Amino acid sequence: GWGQPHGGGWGQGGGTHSQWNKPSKPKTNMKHMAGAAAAGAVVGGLGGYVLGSAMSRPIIHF
Amino acid sequence: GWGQPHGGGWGQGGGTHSQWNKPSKPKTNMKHMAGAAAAGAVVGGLGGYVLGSAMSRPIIHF
Amino acid sequence: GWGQPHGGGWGQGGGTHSQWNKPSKPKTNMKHMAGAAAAGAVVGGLGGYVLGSAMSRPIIHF
Amino acid sequence: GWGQPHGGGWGQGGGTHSQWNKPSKPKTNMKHMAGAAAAGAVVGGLGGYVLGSAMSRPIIHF
Amino acid sequence: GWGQPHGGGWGQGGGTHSQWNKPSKPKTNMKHMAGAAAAGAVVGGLGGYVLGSAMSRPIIHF
Amino acid sequence: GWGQPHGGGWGQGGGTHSQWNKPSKPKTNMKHMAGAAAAGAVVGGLGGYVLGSAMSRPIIHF
Amino acid sequence: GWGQPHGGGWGQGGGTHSQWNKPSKPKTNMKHMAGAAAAGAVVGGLGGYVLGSAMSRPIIHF
Amino acid sequence: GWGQPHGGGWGQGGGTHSQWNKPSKPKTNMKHMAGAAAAGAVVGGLGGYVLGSAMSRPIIHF
Amino acid sequence: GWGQPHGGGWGQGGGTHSQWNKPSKPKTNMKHMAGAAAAGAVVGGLGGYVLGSAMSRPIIHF
Amino acid sequence: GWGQPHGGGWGQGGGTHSQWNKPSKPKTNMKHMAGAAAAGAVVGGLGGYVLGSAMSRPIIHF
Repeated sequence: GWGQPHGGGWGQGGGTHSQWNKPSKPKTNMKHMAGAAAAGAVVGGLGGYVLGSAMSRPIIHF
Repeated sequence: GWGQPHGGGWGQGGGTHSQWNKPSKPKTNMKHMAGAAAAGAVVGGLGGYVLGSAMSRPIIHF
Repeated sequence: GWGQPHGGGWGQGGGTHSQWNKPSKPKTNMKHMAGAAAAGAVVGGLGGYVLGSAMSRPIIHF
Repeated sequence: GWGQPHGGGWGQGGGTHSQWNKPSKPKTNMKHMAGAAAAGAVVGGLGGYVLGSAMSRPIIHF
Repeated sequence: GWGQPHGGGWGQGGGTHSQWNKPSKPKTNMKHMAGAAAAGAVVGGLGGYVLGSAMSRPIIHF
Repeated sequence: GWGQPHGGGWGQGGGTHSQWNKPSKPKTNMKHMAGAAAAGAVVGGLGGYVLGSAMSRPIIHF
Repeated sequence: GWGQPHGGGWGQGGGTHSQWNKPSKPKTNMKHMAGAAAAGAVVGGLGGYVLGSAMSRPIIHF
Repeated sequence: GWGQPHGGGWGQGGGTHSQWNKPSKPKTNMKHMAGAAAAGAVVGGLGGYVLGSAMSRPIIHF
Repeated sequence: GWGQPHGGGWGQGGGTHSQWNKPSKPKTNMKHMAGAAAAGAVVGGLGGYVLGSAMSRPIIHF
Repeated sequence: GWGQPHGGGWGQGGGTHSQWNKPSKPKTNMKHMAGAAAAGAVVGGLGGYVLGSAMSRPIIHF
């Protein structure tokens, strides 16, 4: 048996938090993958207080 | 048996939070994928207090 | 047996939260995918206090 | 057995929350997909206090 | 049996936190992958208070 | 017995609050007075978020 | 017994608060007074977030 | 017994707070006074986040 | 017994706080006074985060 | 018994705090006084983070 409980309220409760994000020409070319890929939290841009949870049992056959 | 309980209220309860996000020419070209891909939270733009959770058991056959 | 309960009210109850989001020419061209793809919360634009949860058991055959 | 109960009232009850979202020429063209894709919350524009939940058990055959 | 419970409230409750992120022309070309790849939290852009957790048992056959 | 248990946090919780005060030539005079005098909060200038409490049982014998 | 148990953390919690004060020639005269006088919080200037308390049992026997 | 247990941490928690004070020729006079006088917090200037407490049982015998 | 148990750590916790004070010719005269006088916190200048307390039981026998 | 147990570490915890003071010709006079006088914190200058306490039981026999 699996399981992943998460506890109570989070979040900013204090001072100052500033985030600037100015990339110029980011490129990400991907091709020809084969298998599965799990991930809890993927942040390719700008994130703050992002919680993610993933569960997977995939069966892939060729 | 699976399961992922999440607890009570999150969210800002404090000071200041500012987010600027100005990319110029981000490019992301992907092609020729094969298998499954789970994810809890995908944030490609701008996010704040983002909660995500995924559960999946896929079967893919060719 | 699966399950993913979520608890009570979240949301801003504090100070100041500002989000600017000005991409110039973001391009995302994807082609030739094959398999399933789960996701809890996908945010490609601007989000705040976004909760999402997905559940899937798909069977794909070729 | 499945099930994803959500609890009571959420929402802003505090200070200030401002969101500007001005992309210039975003392009997202996709083609040649094959299989299923679930998602709890998809926000491609501007969102705030968005709750989504999806359950799917599709069978796709070719 | 697996399992990964998490702690209670987290988040800024103190002083000042500033993050600038201005890459010039980051490129990431990946191709011809073979197998599974799990990850807890992938941050390719800008992140702050990002919590991720993934559990996966995939079976891939050729 | 007695007691005035003030409680709770208070203060500005968002919004705009402007206070102006330009009296020309205010005056006040009290020549002969005698006896007790107790006040909770007395404001002669601007004020603002002001809390005050007083508790007095004097004995005066002429 | 007696007692005024103030409590809680207070103060500005976000927003704008502007206070202006330009009295020209304010005056205040008191010539002959006699007896007790108790006050909780007295402000003749700006003030702002002000808290004050007082407890007094004088005995005077002119 | 007596006692005024002030408690809690207080102060500015984000936002803007501007205080101005430009009186030209304020005046004040008190010629003949006699008796007790107790105050919690007296502000003749700007003030700001000010806390004060006073406890007094004088016995005056003319 | 007596006692005023102040507690907690306090002070500025983020934000902007500007205080200005330009009185031109303030004055204050007191000629003849007699008797006790107790104060918690007296501010004749700027002030700022100011805390004060006072306990007194004088016995005066003109 | 007595006792005023101040506690906790305090001070500026992030943010901006500017204090200005340019009074032109302030004045103050006291000619004839007699009796007790107790104060917690008295400021005539800028002040700032100031804490003060006082305890006094004088006996004056004219």
